[PDB]
Amino acid sequence: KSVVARVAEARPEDVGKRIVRMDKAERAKLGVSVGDVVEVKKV
Amino acid sequence: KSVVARVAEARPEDVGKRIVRMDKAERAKLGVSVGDVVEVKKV
Repeated sequence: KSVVARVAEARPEDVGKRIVRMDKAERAKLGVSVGDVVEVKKV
Repeated sequence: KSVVARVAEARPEDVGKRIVRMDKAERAKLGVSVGDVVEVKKV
């Protein structure tokens, strides 16, 4: 499965880090673990 | 276009919120604004 989510601004500490933060329930839905590579696209 | 990134844990204020935090570089490359809906797919 893939997951839909709403765009929020990154906290300033995370600037330029090439990450997406997602909580454990959304990671489980996507079947990802921390550090996995995801792809993000406009709907 | 696509933003490819590494999954990281949700910040504690964001647990449950169904959001994906994205810095201005990423949001610009996607062409999305805060509150816009995106799809996250595992690679």
